[PDB]
Amino acid sequence: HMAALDSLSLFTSLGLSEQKARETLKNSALSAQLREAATQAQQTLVSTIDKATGILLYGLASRLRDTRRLSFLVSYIASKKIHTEPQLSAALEYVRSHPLDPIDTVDFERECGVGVIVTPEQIEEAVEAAINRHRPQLLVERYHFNMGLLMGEARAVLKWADGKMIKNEVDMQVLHLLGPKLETLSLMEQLRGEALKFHKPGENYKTPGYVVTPHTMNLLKQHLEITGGQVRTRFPPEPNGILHIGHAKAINFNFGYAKANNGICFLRFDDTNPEKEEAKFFTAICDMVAWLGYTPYKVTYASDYFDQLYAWAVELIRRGLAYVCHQRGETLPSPWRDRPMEESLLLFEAMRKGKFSEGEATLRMKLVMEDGKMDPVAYRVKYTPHHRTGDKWCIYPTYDYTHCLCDSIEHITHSLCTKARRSSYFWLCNALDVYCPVQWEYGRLNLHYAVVSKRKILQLVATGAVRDWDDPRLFTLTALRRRGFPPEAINNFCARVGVTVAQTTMEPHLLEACVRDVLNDTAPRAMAVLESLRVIITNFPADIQVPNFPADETKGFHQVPFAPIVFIERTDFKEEPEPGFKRRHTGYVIELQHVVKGPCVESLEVTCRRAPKAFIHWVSQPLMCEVRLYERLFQHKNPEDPTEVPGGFLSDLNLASLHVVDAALVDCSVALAKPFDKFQFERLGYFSVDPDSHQGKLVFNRTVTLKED
Repeated sequence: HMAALDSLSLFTSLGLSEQKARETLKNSALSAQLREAATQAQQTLVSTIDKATGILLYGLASRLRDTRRLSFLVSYIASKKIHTEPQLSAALEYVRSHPLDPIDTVDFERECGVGVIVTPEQIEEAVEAAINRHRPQLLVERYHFNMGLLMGEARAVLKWADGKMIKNEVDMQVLHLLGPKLETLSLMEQLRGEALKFHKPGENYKTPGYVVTPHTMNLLKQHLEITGGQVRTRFPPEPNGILHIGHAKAINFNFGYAKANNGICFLRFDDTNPEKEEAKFFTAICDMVAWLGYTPYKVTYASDYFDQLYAWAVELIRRGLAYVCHQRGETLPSPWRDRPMEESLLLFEAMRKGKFSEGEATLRMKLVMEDGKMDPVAYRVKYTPHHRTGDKWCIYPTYDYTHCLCDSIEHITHSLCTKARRSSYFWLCNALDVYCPVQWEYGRLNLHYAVVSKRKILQLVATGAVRDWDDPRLFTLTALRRRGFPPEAINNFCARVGVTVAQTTMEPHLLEACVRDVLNDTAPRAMAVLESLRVIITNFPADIQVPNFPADETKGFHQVPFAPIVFIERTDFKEEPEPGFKRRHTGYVIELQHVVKGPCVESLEVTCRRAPKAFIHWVSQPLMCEVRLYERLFQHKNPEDPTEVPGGFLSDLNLASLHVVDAALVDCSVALAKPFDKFQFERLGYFSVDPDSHQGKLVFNRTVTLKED
């Protein structure tokens, strides 16, 4: 096939510049082995040879002096067992070193790092390391610093990593530090930029609605100097907000899109409005971010940008596109929108110097919107002290104004939100000739039987309907963690639906379907029961082996008490042995050799057995501990917002609520357990160490059953 080419044609098809191919075909001997090397390779390779694989054969051909060994080494570069330059340079040694004719495969493979895989984190941290080690010098010489050292020290740690991959990590991490030089399926295949038809960075000008102004090209030029063409996303919650399961699509999209595309995601707190701080929720937001597996590249506040927003707001006024208004709240046309410009500067200053009462004056943009709204407000006057900038500001930018220009300041590439007013986004940035991000709207998400407004929720916790806001029948993220859901479950959940055109409301049992698939492989098994009666064998002989989990005993086994006086549930031989029942899950069938009674069924007696009625759960020498039982909080497992028109979202409080099993009987393995540990309690359900457990007192939470009707 390929062995049929003119060499100049053959060489270029292996990935050599035409320049270096003219070079090479002057070399009769090199050129000879390169054709022979490629011939062999092709015969193994089948699908025409990749260029990258070609540069490997070219090195091989041009350095192998042994040449008894060519047919050998080529086999290792056809199957891409050798596929990096230091691997190739490794084998080039091993073969120069051993002229021994028969070469050990395993000695060879191991000393070239064949099965050896190197990870982006591993390189990231190697470079990180080198940077820190030089940070002072780096900061001062800026781009004059010899970047060679970094790749050196980086290479020093990672013997078998791609040289280009290391450069690109260096190049990136340096630009972060220096700044600019001024001279279903799986989720991160689902979130590949290519699999969404989202623009490559810098190429905003290919998206629907994007306005190309006369600066847009020089603006995108500057943009790429700042960002190295990297994807940048942001996730912008309220510092006092309360994340629910909706926000899981938000988190997974924004951090995950960045992850799947080698990018970064800023946790940008929206603190434009001045409030007193409640650290309860604030830490719980960073926590929940963490909990689902994501780490913000940087954590930032909108208040960080107040100076910048104000400067830009002043430009708006000068540019005739914004004015100071004296209309109040609650759309009537404003008497002031054509007031002279110098009149607006004067008044915006006065606003800033705190000369107007809250709402006596406002800055608005001079504009009518796609949906008819006139002159949206940019700045409001607020005198409540602000948690970060203190009392420095008494005027504040509005949410719409802000997170559009914050995106621009942070040089966001993909600005992802929930449906909208996108031509009004674009308007602002083009108004100031600043860089202009691309906005994509994805579909909202709200589950049935779920009410999540922080006000509506702090209503329940302030009646006793729920214990606190991590109460396991709330669908807040912090509650589902407490309830017992594992992170991966929620992530895999969005990996079942999670596209843009959703606006899909969803039934709760559909998620717990995922929680089972995850706990059935991760949660270990122990025996216990709630309404537990005491029973005795006839007379056995005076510690059994309960495995890790049934479907594979390849983990371990926990010892569990084997002696007289074991316990079991109700829902058993209840004297009147009606139709539909059965006889243990370990030991014997325990011949029921004697029955008892009460005034009730006070207790029972049995007999041993060995070597078939059924198998139930049991606990010999058990531990005493609480187990909380939860039921779907609302009567209507559909919206409690009056689509049903119950005329009250608080009437729908379904008096089912929580059934407390007090200290009941449980196994021995569940003793070293710390909070947020998950278990399958044989033949009951899935339970999780509640945060209030400790060695002294143990408490558990019922996550979900093992099927439905």
